[PDB]
Amino acid sequence: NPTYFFTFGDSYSQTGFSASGTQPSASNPMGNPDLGIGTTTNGPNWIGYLTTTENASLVLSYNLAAGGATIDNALVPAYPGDLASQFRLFEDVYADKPASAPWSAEDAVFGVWIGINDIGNAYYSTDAETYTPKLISRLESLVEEVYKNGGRKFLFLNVPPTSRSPLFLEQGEEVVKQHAEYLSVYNENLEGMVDDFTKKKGDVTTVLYDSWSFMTKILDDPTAYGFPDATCINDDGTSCIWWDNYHPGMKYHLLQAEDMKPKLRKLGGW
Repeated sequence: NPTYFFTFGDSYSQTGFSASGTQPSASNPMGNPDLGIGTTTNGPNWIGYLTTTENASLVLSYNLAAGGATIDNALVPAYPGDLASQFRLFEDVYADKPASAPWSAEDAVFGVWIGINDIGNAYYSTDAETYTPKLISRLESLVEEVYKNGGRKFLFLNVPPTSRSPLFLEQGEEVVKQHAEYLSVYNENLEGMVDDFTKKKGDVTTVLYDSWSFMTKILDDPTAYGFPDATCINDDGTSCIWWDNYHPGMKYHLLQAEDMKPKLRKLGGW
């Protein structure tokens, strides 16, 4: 009895899944590509680990996340495959519960990890207090589309401290600071929206996962987690926190998936 795990996000979540590629099944839960391909980690990412390593029952992953994504190109633009476009792909292919993915309220989980690129692109040019509500409102309206299709179980990850990635560290401490302060307001507004949605609907199961505090713990004490420091890069994905200057590696993603597992019990697959 599968859990249908539909995910939406950016390069922290991408796996290169195609809606026309091999589709998820019990024998092949990711569908396509093979587990550990198509990521920014050198191996599985958090979704691959939640689906195949940390799962308590059968999870089928339909991963619509796309590199570089922002929430909506009408707000902060970047790449064609924004979050809005990912929801449209869901609308086009899976929303009507095809025989390939015959989901229902009781067994579908919709996971969203977005905001890294909205913040990365807008932190110096917009006012967080007035602008981040616009971003969060658009996220909420996309979530409402899935609610209208019958979705009831939702997972939201807050934005991790990309302020402390090598890419940002190299821009100077005051840029790190400006980015981090803007990010904190976005994350607060995200939490507010998730709480408000949960209460207003009354028939949903939600999880807000605080990836920010988890990654910050590791950055603050890297050797406690088997990393030599909080700044080194290694494309093996395991010697350093960072796989490249802006993305954490497979070891980090596994530690995050393990941290998430108990928090996801209420969603049915863990």
